[PDB]
Amino acid sequence: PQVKFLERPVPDVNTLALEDIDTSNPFLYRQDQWGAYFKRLRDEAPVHFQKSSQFGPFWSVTRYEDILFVDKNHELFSSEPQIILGDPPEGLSVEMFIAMDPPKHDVQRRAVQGVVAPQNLKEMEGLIRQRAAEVLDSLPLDKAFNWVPAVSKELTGRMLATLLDFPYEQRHKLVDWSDRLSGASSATGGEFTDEDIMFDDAADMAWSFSRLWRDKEARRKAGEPPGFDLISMLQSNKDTRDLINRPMEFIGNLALLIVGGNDTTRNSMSGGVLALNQFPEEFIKLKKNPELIPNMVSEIIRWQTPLAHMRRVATQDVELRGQTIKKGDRVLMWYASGNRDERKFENPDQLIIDRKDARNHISFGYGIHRCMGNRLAELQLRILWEELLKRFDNIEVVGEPERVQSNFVRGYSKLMVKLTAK
Ligand code: HEM
Ligand SMILES: CCCCCCCC(=O)O
Repeated sequence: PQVKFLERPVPDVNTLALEDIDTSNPFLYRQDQWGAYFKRLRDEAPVHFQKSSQFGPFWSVTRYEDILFVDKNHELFSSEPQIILGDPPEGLSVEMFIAMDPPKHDVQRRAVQGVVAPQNLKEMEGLIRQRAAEVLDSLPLDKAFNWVPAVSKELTGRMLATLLDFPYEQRHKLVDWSDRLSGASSATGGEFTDEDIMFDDAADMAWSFSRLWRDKEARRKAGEPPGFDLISMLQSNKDTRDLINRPMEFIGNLALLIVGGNDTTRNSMSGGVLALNQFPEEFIKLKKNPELIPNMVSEIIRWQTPLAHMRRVATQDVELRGQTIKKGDRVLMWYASGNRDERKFENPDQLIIDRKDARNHISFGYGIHRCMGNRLAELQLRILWEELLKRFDNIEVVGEPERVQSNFVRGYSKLMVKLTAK
Protein backbone atom coordinates (compact mmCIF):
# COMPACT_ATOMS: atom_id res chain seq x y z
CA PRO A 1 0.00 0.00 0.00
CA GLN A 2 1.92 3.04 -1.47
CA VAL A 3 1.64 6.57 0.11
CA LYS A 4 2.70 9.95 -1.41
CA PHE A 5 4.57 11.38 1.67
CA LEU A 6 4.06 15.22 1.67
CA GLU A 7 6.98 17.35 3.00
CA ARG A 8 5.97 19.35 6.14
CA PRO A 9 8.64 21.31 8.11
CA VAL A 10 10.11 18.77 10.63
CA PRO A 11 9.89 20.08 14.24
CA ASP A 12 12.98 20.99 16.36
CA VAL A 13 13.47 17.69 18.33
CA ASN A 14 13.61 19.64 21.69
CA THR A 15 9.85 20.53 21.21
CA LEU A 16 8.87 16.77 21.38
CA ALA A 17 8.37 14.11 24.09
CA LEU A 18 10.78 11.14 23.50
CA GLU A 19 7.74 8.87 22.70
CA ASP A 20 6.86 11.25 19.75
CA ILE A 21 10.30 11.20 17.96
CA ASP A 22 9.59 9.28 14.65
CA THR A 23 12.86 8.44 12.74
CA SER A 24 10.76 6.87 9.86
CA ASN A 25 10.17 10.47 8.56
CA PRO A 26 11.89 10.43 5.12
CA PHE A 27 12.59 14.25 5.18
CA LEU A 28 14.93 14.13 8.27
CA TYR A 29 18.05 13.82 6.02
CA ARG A 30 16.80 16.47 3.49
CA GLN A 31 15.96 19.08 6.21
CA ASP A 32 19.27 18.45 8.16
CA GLN A 33 17.33 17.35 11.32
CA TRP A 34 18.64 13.70 11.34
CA GLY A 35 21.75 14.83 13.34
CA ALA A 36 19.88 16.56 16.23
CA TYR A 37 17.17 13.79 16.25
CA PHE A 38 19.81 10.98 16.54
CA LYS A 39 21.95 12.94 19.11
CA ARG A 40 18.89 13.26 21.43
CA LEU A 41 18.00 9.51 21.06
CA ARG A 42 21.69 8.47 21.61
CA ASP A 43 21.85 10.55 24.86
CA GLU A 44 18.27 10.15 26.34
CA ALA A 45 16.69 7.06 24.59
CA PRO A 46 19.37 4.97 22.80
CA VAL A 47 16.93 1.96 22.65
CA HIS A 48 13.66 3.82 21.77
CA PHE A 49 10.16 2.41 20.91
CA GLN A 50 7.96 4.41 18.45
CA LYS A 51 4.45 2.91 18.99
CA SER A 52 2.90 4.69 15.92
CA SER A 53 4.20 5.64 12.41
CA GLN A 54 3.17 5.27 8.70
CA PHE A 55 5.12 1.89 8.88
CA GLY A 56 3.65 0.63 12.23
CA PRO A 57 5.53 0.29 15.56
CA PHE A 58 9.40 0.02 15.52
CA TRP A 59 12.46 0.31 17.84
CA SER A 60 15.42 2.64 17.04
CA VAL A 61 18.95 1.56 18.22
CA THR A 62 21.25 4.61 17.73
CA ARG A 63 24.46 3.89 19.78
CA TYR A 64 27.48 2.39 17.91
CA GLU A 65 27.91 -0.23 20.70
CA ASP A 66 24.23 -1.41 20.58
CA ILE A 67 24.16 -1.59 16.73
CA LEU A 68 27.15 -4.08 16.95
CA PHE A 69 25.18 -6.22 19.50
CA VAL A 70 22.01 -6.39 17.29
CA ASP A 71 23.93 -6.83 13.95
CA LYS A 72 26.11 -9.64 15.54
CA ASN A 73 23.14 -11.56 17.12
CA HIS A 74 21.39 -12.88 13.93
CA GLU A 75 19.67 -15.65 16.06
CA LEU A 76 18.03 -13.03 18.41
CA PHE A 77 17.45 -10.46 15.59
CA SER A 78 16.31 -12.19 12.32
CA SER A 79 16.89 -10.56 8.87
CA GLU A 80 13.57 -12.19 7.67
CA PRO A 81 11.24 -11.28 6.13
CA GLN A 82 12.62 -7.80 5.13
CA ILE A 83 15.66 -5.57 5.83
CA ILE A 84 13.90 -2.16 5.36
CA LEU A 85 11.40 -0.55 7.86
CA GLY A 86 8.25 -1.04 5.71
CA ASP A 87 7.07 -3.77 3.25
CA PRO A 88 7.60 -4.31 -0.52
CA PRO A 89 4.67 -3.65 -2.92
CA GLU A 90 1.88 -6.33 -2.73
CA GLY A 91 2.81 -9.42 -4.87
CA LEU A 92 6.17 -7.80 -5.98
CA SER A 93 8.36 -9.43 -3.23
CA VAL A 94 11.89 -10.65 -4.32
CA GLU A 95 13.84 -13.40 -2.37
CA MET A 96 17.27 -11.79 -1.53
CA PHE A 97 19.81 -13.60 0.79
CA ILE A 98 20.21 -10.24 2.72
CA ALA A 99 16.61 -10.92 4.01
CA MET A 100 17.55 -14.55 4.92
CA ASP A 101 18.77 -16.38 8.09
CA PRO A 102 21.33 -19.25 8.05
CA PRO A 103 21.76 -21.88 6.87
CA LYS A 104 19.94 -20.72 3.66
CA HIS A 105 21.71 -17.25 3.78
CA ASP A 106 25.23 -18.84 3.87
CA VAL A 107 24.55 -21.18 0.85
CA GLN A 108 23.24 -18.33 -1.42
CA ARG A 109 26.05 -15.88 -0.31
CA ARG A 110 28.83 -18.51 -1.00
CA ALA A 111 27.31 -19.04 -4.52
CA VAL A 112 27.90 -15.33 -5.49
CA GLN A 113 30.77 -14.13 -3.15
CA GLY A 114 33.61 -15.02 -5.62
CA VAL A 115 32.70 -12.19 -8.12
CA VAL A 116 33.74 -9.37 -5.66
CA ALA A 117 36.64 -11.35 -4.02
CA PRO A 118 39.83 -9.18 -4.29
CA GLN A 119 41.39 -11.71 -6.79
CA ASN A 120 38.49 -11.19 -9.29
CA LEU A 121 38.39 -7.38 -8.64
CA LYS A 122 42.08 -7.25 -9.87
CA GLU A 123 40.82 -8.74 -13.23
CA MET A 124 38.22 -5.84 -13.50
CA GLU A 125 40.38 -2.96 -12.15
CA GLY A 126 41.85 -1.88 -15.55
CA LEU A 127 38.38 -1.73 -17.20
CA ILE A 128 36.83 0.19 -14.20
CA ARG A 129 39.81 2.66 -14.32
CA GLN A 130 39.37 3.05 -18.15
CA ARG A 131 35.56 3.66 -17.87
CA ALA A 132 36.32 6.21 -15.05
CA ALA A 133 38.96 8.02 -17.22
CA GLU A 134 36.40 8.38 -20.11
CA VAL A 135 33.70 10.08 -17.91
CA LEU A 136 36.20 12.43 -16.11
CA ASP A 137 37.83 13.42 -19.49
CA SER A 138 34.26 14.35 -20.75
CA LEU A 139 33.42 16.85 -17.91
CA PRO A 140 33.26 20.63 -18.65
CA LEU A 141 35.72 23.02 -16.86
CA ASP A 142 34.84 26.48 -15.32
CA LYS A 143 31.11 25.52 -15.74
CA ALA A 144 28.87 24.29 -12.85
CA PHE A 145 27.22 20.94 -13.83
CA ASN A 146 25.15 18.34 -11.88
CA TRP A 147 27.76 15.82 -10.52
CA VAL A 148 24.99 13.27 -9.63
CA PRO A 149 23.95 12.29 -13.22
CA ALA A 150 27.34 13.25 -14.85
CA VAL A 151 29.74 11.19 -12.60
CA SER A 152 28.01 9.38 -9.66
CA LYS A 153 25.01 7.85 -11.56
CA GLU A 154 27.21 7.33 -14.71
CA LEU A 155 30.19 5.59 -12.98
CA THR A 156 27.72 3.48 -10.89
CA GLY A 157 25.78 2.33 -14.02
CA ARG A 158 29.12 1.32 -15.64
CA MET A 159 30.22 -0.49 -12.41
CA LEU A 160 27.00 -2.64 -12.32
CA ALA A 161 27.28 -3.38 -16.11
CA THR A 162 31.00 -4.37 -15.65
CA LEU A 163 30.11 -6.75 -12.74
CA LEU A 164 27.22 -8.58 -14.55
CA ASP A 165 28.63 -8.21 -18.11
CA PHE A 166 25.20 -6.63 -18.88
CA PRO A 167 24.59 -5.12 -22.36
CA TYR A 168 26.71 -1.96 -21.78
CA GLU A 169 24.27 0.41 -23.63
CA GLN A 170 21.25 -0.93 -21.58
CA ARG A 171 23.18 -0.20 -18.29
CA HIS A 172 20.61 2.59 -17.39
CA LYS A 173 18.04 -0.24 -16.74
CA LEU A 174 20.11 -1.60 -13.74
CA VAL A 175 20.06 1.93 -12.12
CA ASP A 176 16.30 2.40 -13.01
CA TRP A 177 15.22 -1.10 -11.68
CA SER A 178 17.36 -0.54 -8.49
CA ASP A 179 15.91 2.99 -7.81
CA ARG A 180 12.26 1.72 -8.09
CA LEU A 181 12.93 -1.44 -5.94
CA SER A 182 14.67 0.37 -2.99
CA GLY A 183 12.75 3.72 -3.32
CA ALA A 184 9.19 2.25 -2.98
CA SER A 185 7.14 4.52 -0.61
CA SER A 186 5.83 1.36 1.21
CA ALA A 187 9.41 0.15 2.00
CA THR A 188 11.51 3.29 2.78
CA GLY A 189 9.23 6.39 2.43
CA GLY A 190 10.77 6.91 -1.05
CA GLU A 191 9.12 8.97 -3.87
CA PHE A 192 8.15 5.85 -5.97
CA THR A 193 4.34 5.11 -5.73
CA ASP A 194 3.61 3.57 -9.23
CA GLU A 195 3.25 -0.27 -8.79
CA ASP A 196 2.40 -0.81 -12.53
CA ILE A 197 5.99 0.15 -13.69
CA MET A 198 7.33 -2.12 -10.85
CA PHE A 199 5.46 -5.10 -12.45
CA ASP A 200 7.02 -3.98 -15.79
CA ASP A 201 10.51 -3.87 -14.13
CA ALA A 202 9.94 -7.44 -12.72
CA ALA A 203 9.07 -8.71 -16.28
CA ASP A 204 11.92 -6.70 -17.99
CA MET A 205 14.46 -7.88 -15.31
CA ALA A 206 13.37 -11.59 -15.41
CA TRP A 207 13.54 -11.47 -19.27
CA SER A 208 16.94 -9.66 -19.59
CA PHE A 209 18.74 -11.78 -16.89
CA SER A 210 17.29 -15.07 -18.33
CA ARG A 211 18.53 -13.83 -21.79
CA LEU A 212 22.02 -12.89 -20.42
CA TRP A 213 22.30 -16.43 -18.89
CA ARG A 214 21.26 -18.18 -22.19
CA ASP A 215 23.62 -15.93 -24.28
CA LYS A 216 26.59 -16.78 -21.95
CA GLU A 217 25.54 -20.51 -21.86
CA ALA A 218 25.71 -20.54 -25.73
CA ARG A 219 29.16 -18.80 -25.95
CA ARG A 220 30.49 -21.37 -23.37
CA LYS A 221 29.09 -24.40 -25.39
CA ALA A 222 30.80 -22.62 -28.38
CA GLY A 223 34.00 -23.05 -26.26
CA GLU A 224 34.50 -19.32 -25.37
CA PRO A 225 36.60 -18.95 -22.16
CA PRO A 226 34.77 -17.85 -18.95
CA GLY A 227 35.15 -14.05 -18.27
CA PHE A 228 35.49 -12.16 -14.91
CA ASP A 229 31.69 -11.32 -14.72
CA LEU A 230 29.09 -12.88 -12.33
CA ILE A 231 27.27 -15.06 -14.97
CA SER A 232 30.59 -16.54 -16.27
CA MET A 233 31.58 -17.38 -12.64
CA LEU A 234 28.10 -18.86 -11.78
CA GLN A 235 28.23 -21.04 -14.98
CA SER A 236 31.81 -22.23 -14.03
CA ASN A 237 30.94 -23.26 -10.41
CA LYS A 238 29.09 -26.66 -10.36
CA ASP A 239 26.67 -25.60 -7.52
CA THR A 240 25.32 -22.66 -9.65
CA ARG A 241 25.49 -24.34 -13.14
CA ASP A 242 21.65 -24.86 -13.10
CA LEU A 243 20.86 -21.58 -11.16
CA ILE A 244 18.37 -20.51 -13.94
CA ASN A 245 16.27 -23.54 -12.68
CA ARG A 246 15.90 -21.61 -9.32
CA PRO A 247 14.34 -18.40 -10.77
CA MET A 248 13.53 -16.84 -7.31
CA GLU A 249 17.22 -17.25 -6.22
CA PHE A 250 18.59 -16.29 -9.71
CA ILE A 251 16.59 -13.01 -10.22
CA GLY A 252 16.44 -12.28 -6.44
CA ASN A 253 20.23 -12.33 -5.82
CA LEU A 254 20.96 -10.59 -9.21
CA ALA A 255 18.48 -7.81 -8.11
CA LEU A 256 20.16 -7.79 -4.62
CA LEU A 257 23.63 -7.10 -6.18
CA ILE A 258 22.39 -4.17 -8.39
CA VAL A 259 20.25 -2.68 -5.52
CA GLY A 260 23.27 -3.39 -3.22
CA GLY A 261 25.74 -1.29 -5.28
CA ASN A 262 23.45 1.32 -6.93
CA ASP A 263 22.57 4.21 -4.50
CA THR A 264 25.35 3.12 -2.03
CA THR A 265 28.31 3.70 -4.45
CA ARG A 266 26.61 6.73 -6.16
CA ASN A 267 26.00 8.57 -2.83
CA SER A 268 29.55 7.66 -1.59
CA MET A 269 30.86 9.32 -4.85
CA SER A 270 28.66 12.48 -4.38
CA GLY A 271 29.09 12.58 -0.54
CA GLY A 272 32.92 12.53 -0.81
CA VAL A 273 32.95 15.71 -3.01
CA LEU A 274 30.59 17.56 -0.56
CA ALA A 275 32.56 16.39 2.57
CA LEU A 276 35.84 17.83 1.07
CA ASN A 277 34.04 21.17 0.29
CA GLN A 278 32.56 21.49 3.85
CA PHE A 279 36.10 20.67 5.19
CA PRO A 280 38.47 22.42 2.72
CA GLU A 281 41.64 21.68 4.84
CA GLU A 282 41.00 17.90 4.26
CA PHE A 283 41.24 18.45 0.43
CA ILE A 284 44.51 20.51 0.76
CA LYS A 285 45.83 17.60 2.97
CA LEU A 286 44.64 14.94 0.38
CA LYS A 287 46.55 16.68 -2.51
CA LYS A 288 49.82 16.96 -0.45
CA ASN A 289 49.40 13.27 0.69
CA PRO A 290 47.55 11.23 -2.02
CA GLU A 291 48.65 8.00 -0.17
CA LEU A 292 45.71 8.97 2.19
CA ILE A 293 43.11 8.03 -0.54
CA PRO A 294 42.43 4.48 0.84
CA ASN A 295 41.76 5.74 4.43
CA MET A 296 39.80 8.78 3.04
CA VAL A 297 37.48 6.28 1.20
CA SER A 298 36.81 4.68 4.66
CA GLU A 299 36.17 8.18 6.21
CA ILE A 300 33.88 9.31 3.29
CA ILE A 301 31.80 6.03 3.73
CA ARG A 302 31.65 6.58 7.57
CA TRP A 303 30.68 10.30 7.08
CA GLN A 304 28.08 9.70 4.29
CA THR A 305 26.73 6.35 5.71
CA PRO A 306 24.84 5.82 2.39
CA LEU A 307 22.37 3.32 4.03
CA ALA A 308 20.85 5.03 7.13
CA HIS A 309 19.55 1.76 8.66
CA MET A 310 18.81 -1.99 8.35
CA ARG A 311 15.77 -3.69 9.97
CA ARG A 312 15.49 -6.95 12.03
CA VAL A 313 12.68 -8.84 13.88
CA ALA A 314 13.29 -10.04 17.49
CA THR A 315 12.89 -13.90 17.47
CA GLN A 316 12.30 -13.84 21.30
CA ASP A 317 12.19 -11.27 24.17
CA VAL A 318 15.62 -9.47 24.33
CA GLU A 319 16.90 -7.12 27.10
CA LEU A 320 18.94 -4.16 25.71
CA ARG A 321 20.13 -1.13 27.83
CA GLY A 322 17.17 -1.56 30.26
CA GLN A 323 14.48 -2.00 27.51
CA THR A 324 12.67 -5.29 26.68
CA ILE A 325 12.24 -5.73 22.87
CA LYS A 326 9.34 -8.24 22.50
CA LYS A 327 9.21 -11.29 20.14
CA GLY A 328 8.02 -9.98 16.73
CA ASP A 329 9.06 -6.30 17.20
CA ARG A 330 10.76 -4.54 14.21
CA VAL A 331 14.23 -3.08 15.18
CA LEU A 332 16.13 -0.43 13.12
CA MET A 333 19.96 -0.36 13.52
CA TRP A 334 20.58 3.36 12.70
CA TYR A 335 24.13 3.09 11.19
CA ALA A 336 23.80 6.85 10.33
CA SER A 337 23.63 7.43 14.16
CA GLY A 338 26.41 4.92 15.15
CA ASN A 339 28.95 6.53 12.71
CA ARG A 340 28.22 9.96 14.40
CA ASP A 341 28.39 8.44 17.98
CA GLU A 342 31.12 10.46 19.89
CA ARG A 343 31.39 7.30 22.15
CA LYS A 344 33.39 5.75 19.19
CA PHE A 345 34.50 8.66 16.90
CA GLU A 346 35.99 11.81 18.56
CA ASN A 347 34.62 14.84 16.55
CA PRO A 348 32.19 12.45 14.77
CA ASP A 349 30.65 15.18 12.48
CA GLN A 350 34.08 16.28 11.07
CA LEU A 351 35.63 14.71 7.92
CA ILE A 352 39.17 13.68 9.08
CA ILE A 353 40.73 11.77 6.11
CA ASP A 354 43.65 10.46 8.30
CA ARG A 355 41.18 9.23 11.04
CA LYS A 356 43.07 6.10 12.25
CA ASP A 357 39.87 4.07 13.10
CA ALA A 358 37.85 5.30 10.03
CA ARG A 359 37.78 1.57 8.97
CA ASN A 360 35.83 0.73 12.22
CA HIS A 361 32.72 2.52 10.70
CA ILE A 362 29.47 0.46 10.49
CA SER A 363 28.28 1.78 7.03
CA PHE A 364 28.84 -1.88 5.80
CA GLY A 365 27.32 -3.29 9.04
CA TYR A 366 28.83 -6.12 11.14
CA GLY A 367 28.49 -9.96 11.35
CA ILE A 368 27.32 -12.58 8.78
CA HIS A 369 25.46 -9.91 6.65
CA ARG A 370 28.50 -7.50 6.46
CA CYS A 371 28.44 -5.83 2.97
CA MET A 372 29.42 -8.44 0.29
CA GLY A 373 30.51 -5.59 -2.10
CA ASN A 374 32.69 -3.65 0.43
CA ARG A 375 35.86 -4.37 -1.67
CA LEU A 376 34.11 -3.29 -4.94
CA ALA A 377 32.78 -0.05 -3.29
CA GLU A 378 36.28 0.85 -1.90
CA LEU A 379 37.90 0.01 -5.32
CA GLN A 380 35.50 2.31 -7.32
CA LEU A 381 35.98 5.29 -4.90
CA ARG A 382 39.81 4.75 -4.70
CA ILE A 383 39.86 4.63 -8.58
CA LEU A 384 37.54 7.70 -8.87
CA TRP A 385 39.76 9.77 -6.48
CA GLU A 386 43.12 8.60 -8.01
CA GLU A 387 41.77 9.66 -11.49
CA LEU A 388 40.29 12.95 -10.09
CA LEU A 389 43.57 14.17 -8.46
CA LYS A 390 45.54 13.36 -11.71
CA ARG A 391 43.21 15.73 -13.67
CA PHE A 392 41.76 18.42 -11.31
CA ASP A 393 43.38 21.06 -9.00
CA ASN A 394 39.99 22.02 -7.37
CA ILE A 395 36.42 20.52 -7.11
CA GLU A 396 34.13 23.44 -5.98
CA VAL A 397 30.51 22.57 -4.88
CA VAL A 398 28.23 25.57 -5.84
CA GLY A 399 24.72 26.27 -4.41
CA GLU A 400 23.03 23.87 -1.92
CA PRO A 401 22.97 20.06 -2.43
CA GLU A 402 19.40 18.74 -3.04
CA ARG A 403 18.87 15.52 -0.99
CA VAL A 404 16.69 12.43 -1.76
CA GLN A 405 13.41 11.61 0.09
CA SER A 406 13.97 8.31 2.03
CA ASN A 407 14.35 6.92 5.61
CA PHE A 408 16.83 4.33 4.15
CA VAL A 409 18.99 5.98 1.41
CA ARG A 410 21.12 9.00 2.46
CA GLY A 411 21.62 10.37 -1.09
CA TYR A 412 21.84 13.48 -3.36
CA SER A 413 19.69 14.24 -6.48
CA LYS A 414 21.67 17.47 -7.29
CA LEU A 415 25.29 18.45 -6.43
CA MET A 416 26.48 21.38 -8.63
CA VAL A 417 30.31 21.14 -9.13
CA LYS A 418 32.82 23.49 -10.89
CA LEU A 419 36.14 21.75 -11.89
CA THR A 420 39.56 23.50 -12.21
CA ALA A 421 42.28 21.74 -14.32
CA LYS A 422 45.87 21.01 -13.10
C1 HEM B 1 29.33 2.50 -0.10
C2 HEM B 1 28.85 1.38 -0.62
C3 HEM B 1 28.06 0.38 0.13
C4 HEM B 1 27.53 0.41 1.40
C5 HEM B 1 27.57 1.58 2.34
C6 HEM B 1 26.90 -0.86 1.64
C7 HEM B 1 26.24 -1.17 2.84
C8 HEM B 1 25.72 -2.43 3.14
C9 HEM B 1 25.05 -2.82 4.34
C10 HEM B 1 24.78 -1.94 5.53
C11 HEM B 1 24.71 -4.14 4.24
C12 HEM B 1 23.99 -4.99 5.28
C13 HEM B 1 24.79 -5.04 6.61
C14 HEM B 1 24.15 -5.90 7.70
O1 HEM B 1 22.93 -6.18 7.70
O2 HEM B 1 24.85 -6.34 8.64
C15 HEM B 1 25.14 -4.56 2.97
C16 HEM B 1 24.95 -5.82 2.51
C17 HEM B 1 25.19 -6.12 1.21
N1 HEM B 1 25.72 -5.34 0.25
FE1 HEM B 1 26.39 -3.57 0.41
N2 HEM B 1 27.07 -1.63 0.56
C18 HEM B 1 27.74 -0.97 -0.38
C19 HEM B 1 28.13 -1.38 -1.65
C20 HEM B 1 27.74 -2.60 -2.22
C21 HEM B 1 28.01 -3.05 -3.51
C22 HEM B 1 28.82 -2.30 -4.55
C23 HEM B 1 27.44 -4.31 -3.64
C24 HEM B 1 27.41 -5.26 -4.79
C25 HEM B 1 27.92 -5.02 -5.98
C26 HEM B 1 26.82 -4.59 -2.40
C27 HEM B 1 26.16 -5.77 -2.13
C28 HEM B 1 25.71 -6.09 -0.86
C29 HEM B 1 25.12 -7.42 -0.57
C30 HEM B 1 24.91 -8.57 -1.52
C31 HEM B 1 24.79 -7.43 0.73
C32 HEM B 1 24.15 -8.57 1.48
C33 HEM B 1 25.17 -9.27 2.39
C34 HEM B 1 24.52 -10.42 3.13
O3 HEM B 1 23.33 -10.39 3.50
O4 HEM B 1 25.16 -11.46 3.37
N3 HEM B 1 27.01 -3.54 -1.56
N4 HEM B 1 25.76 -3.51 2.30
C1 LIG C 1 21.62 -3.82 0.77
C2 LIG C 1 20.63 -3.49 -0.32
C3 LIG C 1 19.30 -4.19 -0.21
C4 LIG C 1 18.10 -3.27 -0.19
C5 LIG C 1 16.78 -3.97 -0.39
C6 LIG C 1 15.60 -3.03 -0.63
C7 LIG C 1 14.49 -3.69 -1.40
C8 LIG C 1 13.10 -3.44 -0.85
O1 LIG C 1 12.77 -2.27 -0.58
O2 LIG C 1 12.35 -4.42 -0.67
